Amino acid sequence: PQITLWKRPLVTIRIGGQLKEALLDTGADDTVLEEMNLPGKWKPKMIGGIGGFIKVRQYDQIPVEICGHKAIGTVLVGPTPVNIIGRNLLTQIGCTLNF
Amino acid sequence: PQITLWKRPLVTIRIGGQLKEALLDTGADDTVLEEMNLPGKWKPKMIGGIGGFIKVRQYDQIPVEICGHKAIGTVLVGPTPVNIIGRNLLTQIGCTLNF
Repeated sequence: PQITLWKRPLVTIRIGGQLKEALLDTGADDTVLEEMNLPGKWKPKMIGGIGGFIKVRQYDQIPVEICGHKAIGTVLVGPTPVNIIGRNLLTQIGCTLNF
Repeated sequence: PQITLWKRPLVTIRIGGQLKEALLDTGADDTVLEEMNLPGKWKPKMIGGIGGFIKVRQYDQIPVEICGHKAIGTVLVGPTPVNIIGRNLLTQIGCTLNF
């Protein structure tokens, strides 16, 4: 798709049987999803932004379906209001910024 | 141009006759830049991110050049990890996400 930025670029993602709304975010290095219980082992990691750092859990090789595209990678889970798909997955589905 | 996301999408902007680098962030609604003295009256503003709430200085109708495309709009100045160009000025320059 071509997505315009008049409004926040919310997209449908699917992780497991979970269907979810997610922000496609070029400004984020990592993908951080709201609190969910994924399988596998997890490292704690600190990530930051406007305001500070929050502690999240890091899970690897988690498959996420972004608009008909399968991406699999590191997903961080922690107390974010909004699901964030960052550059680690966006490169996987071929996403690009153009102007 | 078409910008790929293997690397952070860092760009050179020109604001107040000064060249700065800035992240193109589809995840942000607003443009917020490191502490700098711009001319204008400014209103105190409060915003929030992955970490939370903060105080910024808001400036209206600031001209910004982003890779030689010019935009004119609001710029918030405050303690951000990295200068970011948000959707308020990425729409002005006709930026899109594509995959």
